Amino acid sequence: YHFQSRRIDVDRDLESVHRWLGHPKSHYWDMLNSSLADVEKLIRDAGADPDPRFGMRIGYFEGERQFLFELYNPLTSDLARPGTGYVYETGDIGMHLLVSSSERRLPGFTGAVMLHIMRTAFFEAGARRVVVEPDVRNADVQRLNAAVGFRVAGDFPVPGKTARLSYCTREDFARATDNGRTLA
Repeated sequence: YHFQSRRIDVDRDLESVHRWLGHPKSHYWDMLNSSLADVEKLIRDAGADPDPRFGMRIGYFEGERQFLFELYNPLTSDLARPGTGYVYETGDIGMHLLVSSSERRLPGFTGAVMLHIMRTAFFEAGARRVVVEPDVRNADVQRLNAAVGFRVAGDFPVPGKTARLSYCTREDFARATDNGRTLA
C-alpha cells in the first residue's frame, strides 16, 4: 500500500462516508443509524475551526477511497473538558480514523494507513504531537496506536465513555518509526 490523501469534499464524499459509518465495524464512531444530513453536519463541524490545518481528509489507493481521517483541534474536543488530565502543548493535533467498509485488503493495510496519517499530521499539518482518546474498550485501535509509537498517558471519564489518552510526539515518531518509514 502507498496512499495519498486530499481534503474531504462534502458533495462528493458524503455518500461514501455515510455508508462507512453505517457498517457495524465503525460503531465506535456512534453514527450507525445516522442520516445523510447528520453526516454532513459531522463533516462541516470538523471543518469549521479557524485554523486550516484541521478537518477531515480522504485517503486513496489505485483511485479508490480507502479511509477517512480527522485532524482536530484538541481545545474543542473532550480532551479540553476541565479535569481530564490532558495538558495542551502548542502544536498538538487530535486524530480520528475511519476505515472504509470494504473487507478486501492486502497485508499490513492499517499499518500503512496509520503511517500515512501520522506523516501527514507531522509533515503536512505541522503537528508537534498527535493526541488520541479512544474508548478504553477499543483494543484494535490501541494496538494500531502502539504500532506507530503512541504512549498511553492514562484514562479519563466522559459522560457515558471511558477514554484512554495516548500521545505521539514528533520526536518519538522520529525515533520509533524513522519518521514514518516502518512500524515502531
